[PDB]
Amino acid sequence: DKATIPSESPFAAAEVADGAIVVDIAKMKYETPELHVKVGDTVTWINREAMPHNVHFVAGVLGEAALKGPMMKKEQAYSLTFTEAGTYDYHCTPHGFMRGKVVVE
Ligand SMILES: [Cu+2]
Ligand code: NA
Ligand code: NA
Repeated sequence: DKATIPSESPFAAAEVADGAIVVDIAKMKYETPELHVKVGDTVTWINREAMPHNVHFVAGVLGEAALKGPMMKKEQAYSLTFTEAGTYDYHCTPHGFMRGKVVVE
């Protein structure tokens, strides 16, 4: 696999340390749609609105299987640690027009 999952379930935004790497989700967009990190970094999505969203990497991207994150309600967070260099696309399962990508170097 190319990523591990710190928490299978969504968790409180407030637990995210200031300075952590964060992709915000507001107004039906991933607010940082092309994110550059380094191998080993933890990326955290935080949902800033009431419409639930997730991040969804299709089969083959982060591993054999799809990685379909849990739906996040308002002020909930979800994280993935990227363990291998490359570029990984993802979208929001119910909102397929919402697309982003992580570039791991
Ligand atoms: Cu969504
Ligand atoms: Na995947
Ligand atoms: Na997580």
